[PDB]
Amino acid sequence: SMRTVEVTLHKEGNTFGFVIRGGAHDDRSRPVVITSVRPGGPADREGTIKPGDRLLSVDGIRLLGTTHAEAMSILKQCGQEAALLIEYDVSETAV
Repeated sequence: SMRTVEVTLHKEGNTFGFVIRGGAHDDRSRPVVITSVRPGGPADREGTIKPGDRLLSVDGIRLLGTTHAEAMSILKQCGQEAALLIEYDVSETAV
């Protein structure tokens, strides 16, 4: 079911290795969604994020109401180790 997952990534060359679309606008505004993951990059190597995942927050900064440019700047300016909260249909089982 739709659940939020925390992914910690370590930037390289000040990049996470993924592409985002979306963001807020005076006219109501679309969620921030990951559109591509770069092979060999930090996101690829951590392995969780996939195209179509929603990006909810970056270090506890919620990307509700942030413009595309603000979301990009948030991603650019956060520490090398960053906690990203994403949302997708998660399969989870106690074993």
